[PDB]
Amino acid sequence: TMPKRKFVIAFHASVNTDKTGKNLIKELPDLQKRGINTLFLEIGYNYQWKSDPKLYNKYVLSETVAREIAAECRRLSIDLIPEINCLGHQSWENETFALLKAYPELDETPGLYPSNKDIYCRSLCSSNEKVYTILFGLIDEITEVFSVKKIHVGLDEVFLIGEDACPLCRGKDKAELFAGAVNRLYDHCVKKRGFTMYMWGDRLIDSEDEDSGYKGEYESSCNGTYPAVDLIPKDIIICDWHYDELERYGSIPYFLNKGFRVLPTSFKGIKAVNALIDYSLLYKDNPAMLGHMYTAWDNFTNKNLSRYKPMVKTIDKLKAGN
Ligand code: NA
Ligand code: NA
Ligand SMILES: [Zn+2]
Ligand SMILES: [Zn+2]
Repeated sequence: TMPKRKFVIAFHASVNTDKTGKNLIKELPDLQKRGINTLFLEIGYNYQWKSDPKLYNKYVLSETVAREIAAECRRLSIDLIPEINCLGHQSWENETFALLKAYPELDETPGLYPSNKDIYCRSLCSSNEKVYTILFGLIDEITEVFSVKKIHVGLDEVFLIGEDACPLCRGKDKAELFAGAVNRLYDHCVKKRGFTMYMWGDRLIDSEDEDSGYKGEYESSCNGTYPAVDLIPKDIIICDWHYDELERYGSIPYFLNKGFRVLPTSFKGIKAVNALIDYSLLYKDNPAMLGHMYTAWDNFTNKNLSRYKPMVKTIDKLKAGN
């Protein structure tokens, strides 16, 4: 009653240095043997950029190691997708990342939140043309370094958008601002470059919807971007994170019924990971439910990723297919 198919069986890992890149390379054969066929590689700004040399840092991932990662993924038939957050997560704790350190004027809230106090993290201004000039150059560079035609543009961790402090965005509708950013990125990545574009679904969900929302452990933040879900192209692939153990994960049919392809993503805990996989397999006959993406909760080095117990104990459910 439906053609047999092979799921996306993905692992998310971050690389920010040559060392963490080499650690990952050592684990790739064992990941493939487990059944992983896809790697989402979070780079952010942690690459030795040539396109905008002001963002270069001598301690982050090199070109040489980056190309090695890509060559090992090609050899093993692992589909490699680099991830750069193109609007959110522009800082962490009291550290501001390379783009806003070099260009403070591209911040959505210039002059506010010293040391990022009272906010989770900073956002770029979604109306500033220079933001897109820089970002398109980084997307072009990182896809060429990894020799790929896929890109994950992030877009979670956007907590500041349409802020009173912003002279371009103040007063403006938050859903239109966010859809505008997505559509600018789509026009470059998909229309011009021909890539497949992925993003996180966080900002597309009504956090106050009892079925699809109430995800985070805190009712904090604003919930004004979600109507953008109806304003963006439906060939963008939505990675949909969960961390709880539930019998139903309502954001999955939410996105499927809005016409998107969805990649449910888990985190910590065998029981929670298994619960999300089992729920998603209720949709196994829907080709838009692409598979699963694992994340290794407390792993900052990439050592031993192929032995991550929630993956080891559940991946055979996905190797079985639909
Ligand atoms: Na990184
Ligand atoms: Na390459
Ligand atoms: Zn963040
Ligand atoms: Zn702005």
